[PDB]
This record gives sequence, structure tokens and C-alpha cells, in this order.
Amino acid sequence: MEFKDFPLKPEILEALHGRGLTTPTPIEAAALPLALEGKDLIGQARTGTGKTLAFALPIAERLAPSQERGRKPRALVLTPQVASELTAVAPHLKVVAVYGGTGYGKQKEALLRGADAVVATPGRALDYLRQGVLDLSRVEVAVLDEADEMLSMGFEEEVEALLSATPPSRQTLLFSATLPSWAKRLAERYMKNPVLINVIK
Repeated sequence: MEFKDFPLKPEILEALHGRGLTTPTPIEAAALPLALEGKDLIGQARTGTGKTLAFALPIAERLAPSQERGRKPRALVLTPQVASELTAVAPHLKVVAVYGGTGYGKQKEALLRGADAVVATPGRALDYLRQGVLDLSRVEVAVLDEADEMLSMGFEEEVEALLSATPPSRQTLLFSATLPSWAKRLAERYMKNPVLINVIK
């Protein structure tokens, strides 16, 4: 089932063209059905290229971008690269970044302008949170990418701090080539009877 073979936004199926992207991975092709309706999932694919669109899409497709001034983020993401794509496959949605390796002020500036989604290393993710700079009480979509490269890199107790600050009616998707205990807790404490999917060779 090519992208089209699904209920998808045309200009998105076109931004994809502006890109050149045609057909989804095994994992994407599995998630989207459930992912395009809110169902909690879990994803298990080898580390590297292939994962992004399983969630990027169910997000943009879920939200009606706004021009509202200084608005809260309806979506959220985590790592320990991901802007290029989403910004291109979700032109209607405003996207920004946060991370160690630049100035607080910097990512404490475009923030107050407005936001439709986010992606961060939990180390700085809490920074703006505590600062009260980042308000997180309007999120609909939640995402954890590589909950083992987090564990490994050590961003695991902010992951859940930031996470403990989102609606319960909210949705949740988790990806981890190897699903570890903290991601088993992260799964019991944060997800409604998700559906696991494994594509490991």
C-alpha cells in the first residue's frame, strides 16, 4: 500500500514529492494504520534509517496548524537530523529544535514566538520547562525514539519528567530496536494497551 493507498493529506503526499519519497518501510506500513487513529503502539527496527515517518505523519495529519501567536506545542519527540524531514513533510506546521551545543537564550527566543511541535535531548528539554519558558499542557502526540540510545546516553529521567507533563487523553508511540526495562516502565506508566510491532532481521 503506497502512501496514497491510505487516507492522507494531498499536499503532504506532495511535499513528499517535493522530497521524492514514495513507499514506507515495513515498520511505517504497520504503524500508520494504528498510528493514524491514535492507537498506542511500540516499534522495533534495527538502528538507523527507516523509522521517522511512522509517526511524523500521524502527527501532521492529526493537527490543524495555527498562525496563533506564541502557541503551545500539540506534539512532542525525544532523542539523546529530525527537523529536515518533518519541516518538509509538514510545511503547514511550525517546527523548532532544542539541545546542548548552543545557547539557552537562542532556543529561549524563537520559542516564545509560536510552536506546532518539538524535538529535544532531555538534558535541555527540562531546561526551558523549569524556566517556565516551555509550556507543555496542550500536547496530543508523544514520541520516544531509540529508548535505548537514551538509556545509554543517559537522558532517561528527564524523558519522563517532560513526559509527566502531558495530557492523559494523549497518545503515545515508542520505538526501540531493543526494548529495555526503563522502556518497559516508560510503557506501563505512559501507554494505553499499545500494540507492539517487530521487524528485526
